[PDB]
Amino acid sequence: RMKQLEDKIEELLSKNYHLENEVARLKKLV
Amino acid sequence: RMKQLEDKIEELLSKNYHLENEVARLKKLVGER
Repeated sequence: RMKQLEDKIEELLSKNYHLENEVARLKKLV
Repeated sequence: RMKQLEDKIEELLSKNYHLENEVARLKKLVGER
């Protein structure tokens, strides 16, 4: 379960980075 | 250690939702989706 939590942290971190990229992409449009 | 990992998930998930909310607002402004 330790490994599952670790994988989810890595997964969420990647998702957050994507969303941060998206914010930047969307800002640039503006 | 479980507690630490779980706290990290709850932290990142909250950050995720705040970013999603912002992306949603910006998409509307620029008239994306």
